[PDB]
Amino acid sequence: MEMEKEFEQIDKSGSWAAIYQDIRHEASDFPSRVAKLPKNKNRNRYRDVSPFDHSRIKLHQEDNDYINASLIKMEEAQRSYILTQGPLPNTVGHFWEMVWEQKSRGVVMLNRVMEKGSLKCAQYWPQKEEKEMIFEDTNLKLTLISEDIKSYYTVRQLELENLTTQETREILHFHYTTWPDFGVPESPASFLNFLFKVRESGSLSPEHGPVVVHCSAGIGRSGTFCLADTCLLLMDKRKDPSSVDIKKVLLEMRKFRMGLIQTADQLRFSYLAVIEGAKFIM
Ligand SMILES: N#Cc1ccc(CCO)cc1
Repeated sequence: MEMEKEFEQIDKSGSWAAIYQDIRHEASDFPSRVAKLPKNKNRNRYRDVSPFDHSRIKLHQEDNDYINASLIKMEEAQRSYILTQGPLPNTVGHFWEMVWEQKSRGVVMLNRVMEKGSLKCAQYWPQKEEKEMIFEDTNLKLTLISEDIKSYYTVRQLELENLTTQETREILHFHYTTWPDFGVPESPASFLNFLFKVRESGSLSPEHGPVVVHCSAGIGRSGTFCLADTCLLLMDKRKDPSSVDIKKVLLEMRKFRMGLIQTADQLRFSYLAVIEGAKFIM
């Protein structure tokens, strides 16, 4: 079926939970043996969210190459994304090692450091120009260059220096700051505006490594971001945009990382964002 009218048909019939459970039943199951090794317990935020072995990002290190991060490669759309958990106190250096080694231009953050009164990820970037951060375990230096605070999101320019080689690179930090503590946003308008700002920066384009996108677990809000982007790109590329099937795209993405889209409300919100975004594109 088309999307917008399939949407109204699920709303009127109140069957979002049944649609979402079908997705969960059909989703791929692949091994995640490296994630479950005992030496990696303090590298995982949640015991039930792990990268598959076949698609995990490897650190360029011979001691321990593990990070909770996955490469999502979308062949027809010609987009790649790295989805990862919010960094932990003992993985902030690994996080920036990955950004460096994979040649990423942008980092997309969809959570606040504290939500619901608890910590959802480490404070992994510097908050003042004159107070830089050094990660001694991976030999990297990180400096805040500039910051632009808007009503729904903040953009930061950061300098990442490889202290072994003295090479430097400019990284863009796109921070969506207004996702509610419970539920999903009422309108997709500010999320779409944010997606378009990431796109306009070059961070999603083939001349750079894959964008790094995270929330707390790296599957819920993060899944929404890449699902919406990929569906809108396919609607631009194809002769028949109504042939884009959002449930099939999501199942394809779940071949590369488990659990993408965590609730039926997140699924409905993804539909809403693609539907509204397709009208603005033209
Ligand atoms: N890119 C891309 C892409 C991903 C999924 C699908 C659905 C396959 O039946 C089609 C295209």
